[PDB]
Amino acid sequence: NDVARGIVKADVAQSSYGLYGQGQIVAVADTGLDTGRNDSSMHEAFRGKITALYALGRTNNANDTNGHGTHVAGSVLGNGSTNKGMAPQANLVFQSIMDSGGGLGGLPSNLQTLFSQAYSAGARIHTNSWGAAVNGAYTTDSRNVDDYVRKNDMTILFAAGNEGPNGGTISAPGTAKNAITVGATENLRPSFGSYADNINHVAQFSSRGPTKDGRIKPDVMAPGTFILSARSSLAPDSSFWANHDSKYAYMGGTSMATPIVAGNVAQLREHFVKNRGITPKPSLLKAALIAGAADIGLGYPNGNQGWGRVTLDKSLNVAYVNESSSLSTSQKATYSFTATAGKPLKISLVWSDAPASTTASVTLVNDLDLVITAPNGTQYVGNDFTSPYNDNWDGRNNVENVFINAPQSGTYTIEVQAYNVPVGPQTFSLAIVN
Ligand SMILES: [Ca+2]
Ligand SMILES: [Ca+2]
Ligand SMILES: [Ca+2]
Repeated sequence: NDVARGIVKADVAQSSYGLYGQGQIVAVADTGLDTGRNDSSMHEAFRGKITALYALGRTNNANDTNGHGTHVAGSVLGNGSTNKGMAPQANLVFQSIMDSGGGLGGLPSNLQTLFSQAYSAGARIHTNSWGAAVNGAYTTDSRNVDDYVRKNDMTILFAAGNEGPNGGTISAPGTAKNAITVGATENLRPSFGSYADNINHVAQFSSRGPTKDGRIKPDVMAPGTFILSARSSLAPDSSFWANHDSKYAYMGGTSMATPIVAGNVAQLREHFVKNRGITPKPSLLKAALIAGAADIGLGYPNGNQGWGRVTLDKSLNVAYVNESSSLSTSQKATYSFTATAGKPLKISLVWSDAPASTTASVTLVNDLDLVITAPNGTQYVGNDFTSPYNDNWDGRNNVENVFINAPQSGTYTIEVQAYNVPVGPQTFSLAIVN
């Protein structure tokens, strides 16, 4: 965590903007949490900050004999003396889903029940380092995530899976359109070797897109190797990649990258609520993370890195649209933005789409298109990264981006076009970085 904090610029958010996640509640569904008791026996990283601790997989036992859930929660918000999480003043809702067999049998058949329970406790961010290796398929769980996000303002994150490096290996429910799906780059701890030596390396095991219907997943990346975080007092050494001390130890996986981003989302949500005066929709938090992310060097579009590695300080200051307009087929929304040469111009359009059928060959339901016109008349369409930039239109993704590395100074015209909206109207969010 301490190194990952610097990589994703959570340090700048903390020290310069004062964003520690205070007043935000993050829910974690994972194996268990240290002793499983909300009392003075609990690990220092979480003692005193647990809103609710629910035992789903084993009756009245939310402890963590595995160590995965304690480590994950630690990276979101641990507030122990060392190795803090990204949002150490956020409060925790923990749903213990591990069963007596070490399986994830505490998950309900309808995931909306899981999310509802956490929502009723106050959580508005829900992070999940679990999934099924279904090679990019959109399953009933994916459908249920998408319906839940469209109806409730809960931001839900899923790990991409650990079945890389082959393409097409994204886990479900990480294949959901309306979730933020997170893959893993490397942490910078090079004395541990090649898995932790270049922050612009995708971790070899991180699952890679596209999804079965051709969408870009994961959405964003964060460090996921040799992450030092909270060690459950009941977990054995074999659960960790390396020891550190009795209270903290190392783990790696897309399970580790996901909670780092969840904590960053709590910092970003805090910023919008306290400093920008709005409650941001899930689509806007997603668009802000994507517009601010860094190309790790592979270029776009790319199923290995998605839209790049989270860079939180860029995401804080975006110009935005927060689901303030909704469109039906053939309508358009038009905005103007004055850009400065000298810094890249990145514009991201994101919408929480209608859930698809699991029998559909194409999961996108409502198709919006992003069209940007530059001061000298050049036009750019969403996700077209080959010149000319206005001949390849996107009909698959519910994220569309226009990234211009060397913009003209002057006013750009931003149009959001409703190409086909059968389940309308459809709202959207926009985030602009310059
Ligand atoms: Ca490496
Ligand atoms: Ca489109
Ligand atoms: Ca093109």
